[PDB]
Amino acid sequence: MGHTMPAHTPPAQTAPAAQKAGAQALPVTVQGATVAAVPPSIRDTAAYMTLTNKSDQPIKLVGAATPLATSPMLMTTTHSGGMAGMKMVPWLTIPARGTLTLQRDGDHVMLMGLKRPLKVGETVNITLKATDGRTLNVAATVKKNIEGR
Ligand SMILES: [Cu+]
Repeated sequence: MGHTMPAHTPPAQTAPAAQKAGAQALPVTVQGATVAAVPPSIRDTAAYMTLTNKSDQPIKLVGAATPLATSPMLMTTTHSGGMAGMKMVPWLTIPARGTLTLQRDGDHVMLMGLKRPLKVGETVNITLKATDGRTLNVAATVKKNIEGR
């Protein structure tokens, strides 16, 4: 039509790269979970991962169910993650900007009470459950990673 494309006009950027840009929303855990094959600290263990928020909404993740650990307990001791308490919290709400790093003693999930023997290099499914109404299946890679450190 003049400049009615097609096309957009658009592209001085600003269709971007859309595609996807405009975002829609990216469900705020574009992460490949890893779980530590038995630490030198009894069967109990944790996930080693990072929640990567790309939506900026107050999401509340409160599940980490898996044929791995019996007692999946949420924990939070990083002053930018959930909280400052390495304790069995409710869960961790990510008040937008959930760019927190789940590490053994710096906010995490304690996948406590290991059921069955694990191989460093295996992979077991995890089903997370945010009470925003998510029930998301993810592949969790079973390897200790920088442990006995
Ligand atoms: Cu912990």
